[PDB]
Amino acid sequence: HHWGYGKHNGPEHWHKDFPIAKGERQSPVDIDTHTAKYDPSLKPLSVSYDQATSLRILNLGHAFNVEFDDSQDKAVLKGGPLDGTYRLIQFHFHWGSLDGQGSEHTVDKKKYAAELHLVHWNTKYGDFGKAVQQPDGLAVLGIFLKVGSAKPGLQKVVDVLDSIKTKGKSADFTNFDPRGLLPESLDYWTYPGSLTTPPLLECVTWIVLKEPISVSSEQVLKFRKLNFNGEGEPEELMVDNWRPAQPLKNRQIKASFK
Ligand SMILES: [Zn+2]
Repeated sequence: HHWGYGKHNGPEHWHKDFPIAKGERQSPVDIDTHTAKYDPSLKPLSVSYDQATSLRILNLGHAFNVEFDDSQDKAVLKGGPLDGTYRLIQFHFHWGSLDGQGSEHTVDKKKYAAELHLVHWNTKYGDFGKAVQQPDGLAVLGIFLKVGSAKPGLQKVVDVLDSIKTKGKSADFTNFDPRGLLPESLDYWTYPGSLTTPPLLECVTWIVLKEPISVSSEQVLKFRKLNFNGEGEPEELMVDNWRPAQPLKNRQIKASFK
């Protein structure tokens, strides 16, 4: 028995095991485009993924991760509202059971079909485990997915999902270039947030891109065939693994564009 996205262990139940769920800087949040403030001080994002080394793709039960080698500054994120170098460690998605829902962040209450999260940690802290204990430990790039034209760079991920259908399954996933998942523009909003899953730690500096990237209905359909359960257990489709928007409270969302 543990947390999940069901009716008896869903987001509304998390606070019982993780009190920080009712914290002051929880994520996700609704981005009100007319309240976000343009900040001329914000610098352009610097994404250097040319030397990225993907290693494996694993079904964690609540989502699947595509892990990268973070033993050196191979794939890093710099600039923007960040101070220092952040290394990419893994990326994952959250999606819905229908095309009208699935994203965690919303824009003027608009929900997208899915949301991609590219997780990076601040190298000044040594390792990921130490970074999550700091207020500026992580820097997560969020990208919205809308249903429309297929995204070529995502097909490689889609085709291997059959091999990691159930919880605990993993597969080698080398030579995947994350640059194929980025939109044309890097304009973004940013705000201080948390992880969206337990342990819900408030160590994130969120960088949500304005431009969504289009994927086909066929591609998203395959995400919906994954299982929350482990092999040999009752089947429960991995869908709607998103947390609803939380109170913004004492925070301001800044935009890199006007
Ligand atoms: Zn996420």
